[PDB]
Amino acid sequence: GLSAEQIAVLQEQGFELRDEGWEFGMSSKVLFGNNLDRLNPDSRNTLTKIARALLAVDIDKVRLEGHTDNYGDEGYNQKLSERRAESVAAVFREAGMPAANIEVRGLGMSKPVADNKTRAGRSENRRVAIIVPAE
Amino acid sequence: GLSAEQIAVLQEQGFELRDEGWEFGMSSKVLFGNNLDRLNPDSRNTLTKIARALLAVDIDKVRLEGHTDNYGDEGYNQKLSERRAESVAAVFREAGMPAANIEVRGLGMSKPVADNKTRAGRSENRRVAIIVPAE
Repeated sequence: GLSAEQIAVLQEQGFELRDEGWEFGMSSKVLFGNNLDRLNPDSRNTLTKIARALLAVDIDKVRLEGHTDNYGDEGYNQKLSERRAESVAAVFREAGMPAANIEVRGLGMSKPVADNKTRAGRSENRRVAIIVPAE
Repeated sequence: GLSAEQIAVLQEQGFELRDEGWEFGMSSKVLFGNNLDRLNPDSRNTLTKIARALLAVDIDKVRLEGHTDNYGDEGYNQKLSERRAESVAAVFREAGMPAANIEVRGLGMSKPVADNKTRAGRSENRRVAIIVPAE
């Protein structure tokens, strides 16, 4: 049961509603640049800001999901996606979100959002979803 | 898109976000009893309240979609399902939603949410759905 005031904050922070709840997806290019799992300093501050905004209205559970394109080793992409999700998780922990309320998954190339047949598609598949689970 | 106060009312009213938008399904047995497209008075009562709740927060455009199971003449089931969706549009007009803002479709047997092999599945397929369009 999310209040209208909580929904307002999620909307202002850029979340959109999906099957699993309120989701804010950011591409890996925005989040990490040419880094591996170290966030761009700017992206990290941005994420700390989102985290504090949710917590201010007692939104204090998040699920963090990492994705890669299909290009490359499945196993490597899998670990990378997970480490990338964990980088975002750590920002939410330091921002004051309980470790038990934070869930981190690496989904590798399993859950595309765009077509791996094009270089532009693949780029969109490399991403981390911030989800606030709600039914 | 919809506001936080609107989303909250939809959720309260039992609507769920689906791929075509916010959807609230009602079984044809509850709506029509043994009638054809005549609503039974209790269901009329129930529908007026939903309309008013939506109307109270400027949700004044809906799509109403009637469905049947796969039993019987397909041509007849289309017509029955459209007529049933129309009975619901009339309640919504009378509650004050502009006629031009109501979209009626009879989908007959073509959009099942369950399996028609069993009586249980067939009864769930027999429904009218209220849709508030969305992103």
